[PDB]
Amino acid sequence: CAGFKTSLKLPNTKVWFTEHVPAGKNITFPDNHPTCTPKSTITDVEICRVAMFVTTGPKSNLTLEAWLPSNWTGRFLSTGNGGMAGCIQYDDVAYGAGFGFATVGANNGHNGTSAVSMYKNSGVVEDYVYRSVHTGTVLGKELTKKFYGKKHTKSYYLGCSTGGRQGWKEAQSFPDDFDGIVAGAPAMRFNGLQSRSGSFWGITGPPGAPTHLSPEEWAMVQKNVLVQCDEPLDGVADGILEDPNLCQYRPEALVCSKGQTKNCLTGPQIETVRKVFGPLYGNNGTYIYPRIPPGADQGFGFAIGEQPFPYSTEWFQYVIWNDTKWDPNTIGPNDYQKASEVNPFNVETWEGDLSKFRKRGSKIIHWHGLEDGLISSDNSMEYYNHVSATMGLSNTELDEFYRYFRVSGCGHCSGGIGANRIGNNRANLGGKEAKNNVLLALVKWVEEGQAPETITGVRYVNGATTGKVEVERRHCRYPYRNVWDRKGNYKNPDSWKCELPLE
Ligand SMILES: *[C@@H]1O[C@H](CO)[C@@H](O[C@@H]2O[C@H](CO)[C@@H](O[C@@H]3O[C@H](CO[C@H]4O[C@H](CO[C@H]5O[C@H](CO)[C@@H](O)[C@H](O)[C@@H]5O[C@H]5O[C@H](CO)[C@@H](O)[C@H](O)[C@@H]5O)[C@@H](O)[C@H](O[C@H]5O[C@H](CO)[C@@H](O)[C@H](O)[C@@H]5O)[C@@H]4O)[C@@H](O)[C@H](O[C@H]4O[C@H](CO)[C@@H](O)[C@H](O)[C@@H]4O[C@H]4O[C@H](CO)[C@@H](O)[C@H](O)[C@@H]4O[C@H]4O[C@H](CO)[C@@H](O)[C@H](O)[C@@H]4O)[C@@H]3O)[C@H](O)[C@H]2NC(C)=O)[C@H](O)[C@H]1NC(C)=O
Ligand SMILES: *[C@@H]1O[C@H](CO)[C@@H](O[C@@H]2O[C@H](CO)[C@@H](O[C@@H]3O[C@H](CO[C@H]4O[C@H](CO[C@H]5O[C@H](CO)[C@@H](O)[C@H](O)[C@@H]5O[C@H]5O[C@H](CO)[C@@H](O)[C@H](O)[C@@H]5O)[C@@H](O)[C@H](O)[C@@H]4O)[C@@H](O)[C@H](O)[C@@H]3O)[C@H](O)[C@H]2NC(C)=O)[C@H](O)[C@H]1NC(C)=O
Ligand SMILES: *[C@@H]1O[C@H](CO)[C@@H](O)[C@H](O)[C@H]1NC(C)=O
Ligand SMILES: O=C(O)/C=C/c1ccc(O)cc1
Ligand SMILES: [Ca+2]
Repeated sequence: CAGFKTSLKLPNTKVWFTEHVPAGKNITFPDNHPTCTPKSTITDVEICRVAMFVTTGPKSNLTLEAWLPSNWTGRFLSTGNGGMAGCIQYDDVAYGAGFGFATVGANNGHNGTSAVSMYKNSGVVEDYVYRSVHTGTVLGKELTKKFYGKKHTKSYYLGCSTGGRQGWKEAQSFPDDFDGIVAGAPAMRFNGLQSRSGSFWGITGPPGAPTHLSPEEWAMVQKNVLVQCDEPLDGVADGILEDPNLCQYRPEALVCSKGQTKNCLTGPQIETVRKVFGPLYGNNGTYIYPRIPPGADQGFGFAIGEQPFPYSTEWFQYVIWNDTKWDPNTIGPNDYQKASEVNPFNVETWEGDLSKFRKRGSKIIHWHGLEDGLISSDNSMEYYNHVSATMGLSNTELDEFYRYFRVSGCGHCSGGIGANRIGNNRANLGGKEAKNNVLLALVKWVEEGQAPETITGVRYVNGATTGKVEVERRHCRYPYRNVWDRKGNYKNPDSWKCELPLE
């Protein structure tokens, strides 16, 4: 480990340091960009921490780390990124190491949560779109070989949001990198997601505009969504929409009457909720991106709040229009069209043809929280249906290599009020068996050939990190719907059945 510092020679790579770290230690990241998170993480197992610098071109480069466990299963795991960052997901790297995966993570080609480094620098864009995760996986596999004296057995990827788009970019365009992929809440159709996310500030206008809803007005809308769409459509008043596809919300239920001004929506605010819970279309009637589903309150206030959305604003300024003065206030169809046409390095990540991934025997667990208000879960079932149409494969054919799990009462990669903890990361960690942990479910599918039918999530007593299970639920693979039996305790998973009517 100490000596690896000098023996490890990787192409275009400077090894800064190596570091023995024992089980238990609060590893600290004093050189992490100020905007990056977290500032430390616990390793539950003993590792060699390898910190590299990798040159991807004349003015582009990664920071890559490998955390290599003393007790190695033979497995390699890549992690991925978040937002427009910029930041190694150290908690995911620790998560991986903790299960005996030799785990890598890179910073996606720049430091920090801003995409300003992308401006007039397509190599930094290229590392963001595909080249950081890919390159990290190649060198990851190389150095894993050189440290242990043999080749990894199976290659895995784990990522969420931006990291979920990165997982799909791998299945779509780098199919040999990974034998197994968990892709969470993926930021795929990425230009459409930036257009969708940017569009909300144009729809609402600023604070005090007639069209604008305060945070308290949005929470009033969400309460009225549960009145219309919760118990009436799934039979269980848990504040969780088990299948938002059945919910078409009517904001006119809240219309202000003669001289009512409080606890109600005006005409312009009703138009705003209809647009936010509606699809985005553009020039010549071209479809851009689905609605935010009703009930999806988790992370809702990031793009739909009191100021313009940073991720979309920087994309349009730095990457699409190359104009630091582009104004998020006047976003419109010409923007959505230009982003689709520029589409750097095919960051759209909307390829339907998974031939090569399927054929080599690779498996992908796709999943999305139904309570996610930052990345619409509707975009994920549109991708599944796109794959089915493009490849000419029914859901039962796709079941062989690609399953997509709709997790009710789960937010953006974690949180939410349901049985959300499916084991995609530490924050969303539940149990540690294949049936209730998506990373072990991926290992079991790749290694044993036992595909997940359902993925189990749990909520602990009082929404705590651990303890007695209060709610457990077997989340359904699309296009199955979770159906309550109308008799059993709704908190008992045995009270529910994943259903797909064929007659
Ligand atoms: C700010 O600075 C920036 C940095 O310099 C600068 O960015 C550069 O901007 C230019 C544009 O100005 C970029 O060039 C374009 O790149 C696009 C992306 O190409 C990547 O991805 C596509 C895959 O994406 C499409 O397909 C997938 C499905 O597979 C979908 O999921 C996607 O949504 C997407 O589809 C939309 O667009 C398609 C067209 O490609 C449509 O057909 C489709 O229906 C969807 O609407 C890959 O295919 C690309 O791979 C190819 O190229 C790489 C090399 O780059 C190869 O290695 C690889 O082998 C492939 O050959 C790539 O990965 C391209 O889509 C885009 O292509 C069009 O324009 C060029 C001409 O310049 C044509 O040759 C090409 O045929 C495409 O033409 C169609 O669309 C245009 C409008 O975009 C029409 O004008 C034209 O008529 C044509 O349309 C008609 O025919 C179509 C079928 O042929 C039909 O489908 C249509 O309906 C229509 O009839 C173009 O190359 C460049 O990448 C940027 N560079 C960087 C580094 O970012 C930026 O401009 C600056 N900003 C400014 C100045 O404001
Ligand atoms: C994006 O963000 C990432 C991080 O997230 C940035 O990566 C960080 O990048 C910087 C480069 O800008 C890296 O810093 C380099 O690290 C090298 C290793 O540093 C370590 O060792 C240093 C030297 O240590 C010895 O010598 C000092 C005094 O010089 C003694 O005090 C000390 O006790 C050590 O003594 C030992 O060795 C000497 C011989 O050298 C013997 O004489 C002794 O007997 C004894 O054996 C030390 O200064 C430091 O604390 C570290 O331990 C270093 O060589 C080089 O100078 C430089 O500082 C970070 O490693 C890197 N971090 C990570 C995790 O990647 C990235 O740059 C940023 N990117 C962009 C583009 O902005
Ligand atoms: C890494 O790329 C960034 C962005 O262009 C640049 O500022 C930096 O100088 C590059 N690093 C090296 C050592 O070439
Ligand atoms: O990774 C995340 O948590 C979010 C990603 C994201 C990227 C662009 C958007 O417009 C919205 C969300
Ligand atoms: Ca319900």
